[PDB]
Amino acid sequence: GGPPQQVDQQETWRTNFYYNDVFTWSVADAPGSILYTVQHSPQNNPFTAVLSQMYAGWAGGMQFRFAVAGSGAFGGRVAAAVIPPGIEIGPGLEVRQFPHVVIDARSLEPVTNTMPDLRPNMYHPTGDPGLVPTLVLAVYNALINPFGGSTSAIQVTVETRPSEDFEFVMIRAP
Amino acid sequence: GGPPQQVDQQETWRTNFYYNDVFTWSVADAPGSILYTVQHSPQNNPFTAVLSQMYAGWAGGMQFRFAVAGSGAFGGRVAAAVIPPGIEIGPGLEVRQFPHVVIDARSLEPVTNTMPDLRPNMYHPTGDPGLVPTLVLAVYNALINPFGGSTSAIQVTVETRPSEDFEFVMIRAP
Amino acid sequence: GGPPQQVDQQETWRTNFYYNDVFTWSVADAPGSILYTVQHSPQNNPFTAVLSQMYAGWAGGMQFRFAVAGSGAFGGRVAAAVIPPGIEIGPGLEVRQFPHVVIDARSLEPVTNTMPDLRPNMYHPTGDPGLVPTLVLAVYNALINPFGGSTSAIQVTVETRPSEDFEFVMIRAP
Amino acid sequence: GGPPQQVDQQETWRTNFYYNDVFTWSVADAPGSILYTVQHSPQNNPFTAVLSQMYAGWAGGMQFRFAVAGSGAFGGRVAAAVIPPGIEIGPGLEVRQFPHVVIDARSLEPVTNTMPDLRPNMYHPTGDPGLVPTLVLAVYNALINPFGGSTSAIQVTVETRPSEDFEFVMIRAP
Amino acid sequence: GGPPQQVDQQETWRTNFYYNDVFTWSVADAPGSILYTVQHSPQNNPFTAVLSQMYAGWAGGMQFRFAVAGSGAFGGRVAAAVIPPGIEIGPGLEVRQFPHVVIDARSLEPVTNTMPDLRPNMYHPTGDPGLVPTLVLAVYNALINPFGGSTSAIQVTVETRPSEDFEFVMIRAP
Repeated sequence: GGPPQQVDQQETWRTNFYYNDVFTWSVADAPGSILYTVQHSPQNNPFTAVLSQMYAGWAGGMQFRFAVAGSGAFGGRVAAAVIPPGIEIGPGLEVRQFPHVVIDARSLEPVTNTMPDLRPNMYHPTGDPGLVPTLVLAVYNALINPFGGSTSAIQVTVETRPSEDFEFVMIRAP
Repeated sequence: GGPPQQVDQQETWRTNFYYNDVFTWSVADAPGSILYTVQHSPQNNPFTAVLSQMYAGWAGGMQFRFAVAGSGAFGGRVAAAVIPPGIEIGPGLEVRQFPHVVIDARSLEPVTNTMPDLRPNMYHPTGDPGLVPTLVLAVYNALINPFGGSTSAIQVTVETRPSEDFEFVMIRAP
Repeated sequence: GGPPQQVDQQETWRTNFYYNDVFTWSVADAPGSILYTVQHSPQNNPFTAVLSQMYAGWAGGMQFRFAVAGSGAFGGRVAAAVIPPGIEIGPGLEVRQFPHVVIDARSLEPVTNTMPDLRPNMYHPTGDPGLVPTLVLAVYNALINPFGGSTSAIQVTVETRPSEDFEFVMIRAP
Repeated sequence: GGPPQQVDQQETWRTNFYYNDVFTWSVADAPGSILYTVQHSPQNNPFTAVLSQMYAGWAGGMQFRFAVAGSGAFGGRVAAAVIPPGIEIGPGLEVRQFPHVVIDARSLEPVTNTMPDLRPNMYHPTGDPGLVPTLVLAVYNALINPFGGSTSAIQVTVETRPSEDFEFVMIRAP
Repeated sequence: GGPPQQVDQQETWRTNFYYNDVFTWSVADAPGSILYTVQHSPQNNPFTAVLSQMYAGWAGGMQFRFAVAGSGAFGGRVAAAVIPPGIEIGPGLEVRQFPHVVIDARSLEPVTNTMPDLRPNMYHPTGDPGLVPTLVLAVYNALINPFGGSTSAIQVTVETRPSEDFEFVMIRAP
């Protein structure tokens, strides 16, 4: 591999969180189900996406932040774990024994989970990255609404940020 | 330009927040809509407004503070970003990839956003300021009321303050 | 004037808050109305009242503390400002551009506002104090109850305390 | 009272003289008469006037400068004294035994008289200032024109400036 | 912008005053009228004019000197202020509250007024300078001739000099 090419962190991007995706959390979800399966790719942050268009190859982790738009009178948690590569993702993947964080439905402050680059190589090529970690937001205790009515489908907004070790390795035609 | 003319910060004004405007947040708002579009002008703080009557020309940023008058059983967030000048403001302006802050509906403490003076020049003339930043309070996750009733139109009060770099440059007839 | 005569602060009184008055906050209040207009007098703390019976003349500020007995599912704020003497108090007194504090309806911790002695003289005589500041608790965003029912008239309890600069000047017949 | 709120003198205003009033000096004036009776108020300098609109209460003196638009072939002087408050102003007020300055009719350079804040209190309220000094420009030796003709009514222009101790004490609605 | 290109002041030009314009002062002028409205341009000093032919772009102020050719038996003053750009120049422009200097009709020594470069940019282009200050010589107390006769139209000669901060930025075809 080559030298790092996104050094000098203080550059707005990689120091601030930007929107990645939004997923809905339902009351009728079974408490072991899987929502928001995402893969370690540079197509999560848009500035990271356009510099991955610029560069050939990337390395380093990505910092994920979850903001829940739910009322204070809600219950149930979400479990977020960084699944190792090589482990099959699907039904029966029990998430709660991985190193995980707990995200409340009535959480005022956003919960941040660091997703490192668990890779056998130095870098992931842009055309074919190879073995990459997977971030899984499995439910930990289902949503409970003690009211009854139309409000049963609150949603969580995922915010993303490159970490301190994220950097591109080789430049190419943008 | 000339020297700064509102040095020695500790002067009550510019160290305390004062009311600027109030806007309403509705349940039926689409979650990408725009509320409270404001422009970087000295006609936001009243003491700043009367010294802009006193002086000719101004420079430096302004500190914005938002206080949400909503119940603890509300959901949904607000996104506040400082839009650069030169960028058109309207429908389709996607705010969530700008450097932004997240304001909860059930936030106990007020959320403060610093709006810097992004200017090509040294100062903005009072008659014609030129290129100025724009503060946009776009919605991030719509309001959800799990009750049903007359309460669907809570409102947010904007408080304003000159920053540490705000200062007037030239004096004129007040 | 004479020397200070309530030095050595650590004396229980002036270091602890004691009850002064209680006022009600209604849902149907207009959001610019005025509740709890109080005047800078020693007849706010009872120990201060009986030493004002003891002494002739007083100086120094008073520390005001507000405890709101409201539910966590309430909205709306209260604005507390120390109005300067010489300024007329009534309808149309816009409070939000004075140096103020914001008190939530669902505030867990009491909000404390320091009310200084803004006086032209050294001391205020007990018989006629002269120009004194006025503490005004104007509403900032009206009360919103998303339930509907009998609960619309929550109340706030004012607690008072002499400040660090409060002291009596001359002794007389108690 | 409160802290000073117009510290850091070097601010153009209070370091430069600005026009206040103009009064005429006639040949036929009796040599003990009184022209230009002014009172110690912030409505003498316009920047001081608009910050007195901004603030509530003021303290400190004001620096007065007189520029006489008279020929070099004129005679007679003007006497400028700062009359203490409590002293009645009218006919019979003999000015020449107060601490005074002498202003010539043919004076090339402007004559500056410092008018201090002779006050019993800490500050003067904006609505009612109380006891204030009075600047009286009494004549010392009447105008003599050795020519004879239409030129007998030369005029003096008063210029004003806040002094080093002038400062506002409390802020209010501008 | 580029580096300064008229450094090393001691070069005769910019250290000595040279003639710019001459204007007449009449007895029948109203005492608020405007004479000699000039604009901040390099076409005021002739050496500055030919190096502005040499160079492309300029910055820095200009030092203005006024020599009045009037008798010692004349009265009335002239007021010279540097009007900020953005302020409209015409009838009703009250000059006496700008930072100004007072020029006597019988002044032996010339009165010098420094006219700084109040600009939003780094430099003024030669083809289009943009926002520039304006020097206005408004009358302060009208001319009075106590004689009566043909002498009522004395004139003032303006002398100009580049200041210490005046310098050109970019060279072009002279």
